Amino acid sequence: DMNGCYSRLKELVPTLPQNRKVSKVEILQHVIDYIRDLQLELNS
Amino acid sequence: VNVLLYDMNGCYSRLKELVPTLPQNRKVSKVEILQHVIDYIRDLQLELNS
Repeated sequence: DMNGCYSRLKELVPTLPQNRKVSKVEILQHVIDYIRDLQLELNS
Repeated sequence: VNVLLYDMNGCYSRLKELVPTLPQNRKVSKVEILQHVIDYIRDLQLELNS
C-alpha cells in the first residue's frame, strides 16, 4: 500500500531519514535524485 | 545536468520517465508507480558494487 511504499523508499534512499517525518514530495524528490545518481554510477 | 525541483504531480511524471519498467502511457496508479520504483532502485543498488 502507499504508506508501506513510502516507508520502504525512506529505508532504501540514503539521503532520507527513516524515523522522522519528511514530506512525500521531498521523499520523491530524493528518490528521483538518487535514481539519477545510481544510473550515472553505472553509465555515462 | 538536471537539478530541477518537482511538485507531487511532477515527481510521479518524472519517475515514470526514469523507471524503464513503467510505461509512460499506461494507466498506472501511484502505488504501482512506487512499487516499480522500489524494485528498480533495488536492482540498481545490486549492480553497484561487489
